[PDB]
Amino acid sequence: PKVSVLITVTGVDQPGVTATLFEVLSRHGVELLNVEQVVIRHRLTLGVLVCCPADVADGPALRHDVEAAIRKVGLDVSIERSDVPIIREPSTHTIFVLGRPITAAAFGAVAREVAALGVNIDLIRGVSDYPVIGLELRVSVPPGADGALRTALNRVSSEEHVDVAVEDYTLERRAKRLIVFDVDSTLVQGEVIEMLAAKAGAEGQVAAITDAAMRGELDFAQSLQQRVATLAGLPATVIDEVAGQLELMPGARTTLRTLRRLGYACGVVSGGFRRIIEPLAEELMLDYVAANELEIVDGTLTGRVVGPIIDRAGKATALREFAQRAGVPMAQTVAVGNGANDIDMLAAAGLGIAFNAKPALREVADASLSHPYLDTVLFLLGVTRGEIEAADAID
Amino acid sequence: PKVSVLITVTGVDQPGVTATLFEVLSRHGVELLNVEQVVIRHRLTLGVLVCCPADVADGPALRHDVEAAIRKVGLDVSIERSDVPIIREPSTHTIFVLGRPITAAAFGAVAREVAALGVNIDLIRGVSDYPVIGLELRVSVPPGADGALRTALNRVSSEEHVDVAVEDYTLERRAKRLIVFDVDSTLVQGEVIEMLAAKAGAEGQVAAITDAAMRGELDFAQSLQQRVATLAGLPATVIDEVAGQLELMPGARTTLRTLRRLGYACGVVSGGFRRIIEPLAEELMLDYVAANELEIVDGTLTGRVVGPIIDRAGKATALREFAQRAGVPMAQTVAVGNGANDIDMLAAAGLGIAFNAKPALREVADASLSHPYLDTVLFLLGVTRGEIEAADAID
Ligand SMILES: [Mg+2]
Ligand SMILES: [Mg+2]
Repeated sequence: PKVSVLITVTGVDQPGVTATLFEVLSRHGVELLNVEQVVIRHRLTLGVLVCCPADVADGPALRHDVEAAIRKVGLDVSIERSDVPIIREPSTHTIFVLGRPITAAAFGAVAREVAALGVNIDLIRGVSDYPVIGLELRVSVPPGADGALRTALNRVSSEEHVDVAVEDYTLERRAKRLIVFDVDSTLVQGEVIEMLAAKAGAEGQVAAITDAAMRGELDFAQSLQQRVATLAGLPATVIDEVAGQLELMPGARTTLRTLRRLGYACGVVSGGFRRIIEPLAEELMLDYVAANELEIVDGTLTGRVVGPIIDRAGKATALREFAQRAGVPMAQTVAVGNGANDIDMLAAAGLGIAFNAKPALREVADASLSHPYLDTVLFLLGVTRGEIEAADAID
Repeated sequence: PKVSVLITVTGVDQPGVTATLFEVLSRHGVELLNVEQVVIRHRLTLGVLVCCPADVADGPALRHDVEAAIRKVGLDVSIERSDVPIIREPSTHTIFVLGRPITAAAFGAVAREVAALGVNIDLIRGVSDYPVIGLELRVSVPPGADGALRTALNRVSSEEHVDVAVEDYTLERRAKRLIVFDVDSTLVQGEVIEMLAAKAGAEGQVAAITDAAMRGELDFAQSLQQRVATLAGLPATVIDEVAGQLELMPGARTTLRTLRRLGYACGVVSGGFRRIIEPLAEELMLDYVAANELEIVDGTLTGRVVGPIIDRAGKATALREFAQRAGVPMAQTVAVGNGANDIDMLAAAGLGIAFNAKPALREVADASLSHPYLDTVLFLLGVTRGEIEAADAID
């Protein structure tokens, strides 16, 4: 076959259209170069790029056979000489838009910012209807423009009340294989240290300092010392008590379970306390835990921690350690956190996700999530709600 | 917003259409439930499912605003009350069709067999234009019909001279993370044992037995013994000589390199010889080697191997060992081989790929590849040629 022909079928979807076209094409010397077919809301598009004999293409028979067969059953067809890209290039990036709701104005603002920077939209699809509306756009970004893109979509995100994430869509960068979660107000509801403090009747003081520290207004280590000192004199039994009171973030189990299906190494990195966390890590079958450790004398807390202290730099160090042991390059790691002491860890990771985060963190994170559902992380990792439900139904 | 409306835009693709529609929708109380957009060969389809106030939907203004805006620039739009699936379900399987060429008759036969078994085609796209034409169909298979489907497509594949593979498209099953290759006539061109035999002037005898063994006509262990005996009296220097003569299969480096990008554990399992293979495994930075071992006395081959012998069952055992060490469940493993002694290994693996294989193997493999390009394996693993070239250009 010495000449290229492009055949494009559109119209209202009907069964048997696909088979019919290639059966027709088989009466002409047709060999296939590319086929693309989708149906959206009962609208068929079928594009077929072929090679056929010059003799066949320069004759009305191929045309008449195709036009007759397709028009008969009620669709439209176009036929033209090509001689035209065979296969489209991969998208460079993907954009996730999550919201509850996603207004038309929000999405319209995303599409406008995209167009402004010369970014072509290659595909749009929904990735979730629950617990949040989620939409994916795969895009092609002009080289060097993707900084400008992230800045623009960040402005759009704050103004229009949706989450917007722009991620690299290349082969390696999207083979993410390792994830770490902060514990307090990320994997687990609330702040453990405040739960401990309440037992000393110091919930007020400690909560104040915690929120100061999580906004980046206080050095993490000094804030840890001031807060843990509050616990001086509590019996160590308080540790088990609080451990048994802990509630997982909504969507946490689904998140971990789905990540296990995908072969992720999973771990936690916390400035909190190991005796409280390790019990839970075991229950969640995690692969790695880094945390601080309470000092205990004669079955009583002293109000100090045992060095060395996992601080902001310590969390990045822990992630790096974990990924080295697991044999996972940093570019294929994910970190999820909510607070300013997570800043270094999020920056070290391939993908840093700020989850219901203080401004300090959301300001430097690759992506931010604002809804109280930890499983929206999965959407950022290329999973759809449909795929989660299917896998869970298969059990 | 208390009522659902579906808006469907089709026609010749133009810039700014997407932004325009949602800007229009924003003048009505519209919140988004699902957006699907593709462009194929300059044909746009944009389907938008929304919720809006009952008051707005029961009035001509929304309609007129949308119809005017879209028809003006030269596309078509439909608007209708929904009240309709929000997000489509995931496909159950994916079908790969590879050929050189892929005739219209071949693909037509695939589409017909698919339709016959009540299988719906959800998507078609090209995955490669080189070294082979490759097409992907994502499908939804009626429960219990996928055995019948594989049988039908196997008949089609032999008759029409294309490779056809049907794979499960679920979340876990497609997070493949570990792969093993047979060496001889899979990763490496030709048969090492025949190269060794030629040094003894026994290439003829050994080749005969090798091809008998690879077709499953001979017990592998006895055939190994008869063939290695042929080497009795060769100096062990022959091992290095043959090791330096080895040529990788076309596409081997691309295959391994791409699998490394994706975070695969990679290994080889062979009935061949460790002193010949380990040198190469090191060069290819593989994670695991299992092989047999030549007996050497006083720097001379004795013509025997040192037990235990990696036989047909041994290869499955090796794969299982490798996956256990790597922490990879069998369902997420891949095995590639060409011969009958690979039968147990292919059956144990999540995905068993027969590569230019003897009938005995191709008969029980999940998928078969008939072209002399090892990188066509990558297509079966969900990678496109475009993505390989992009990653390689990024270096
Ligand atoms: Mg926290
Ligand atoms: Mg072999």
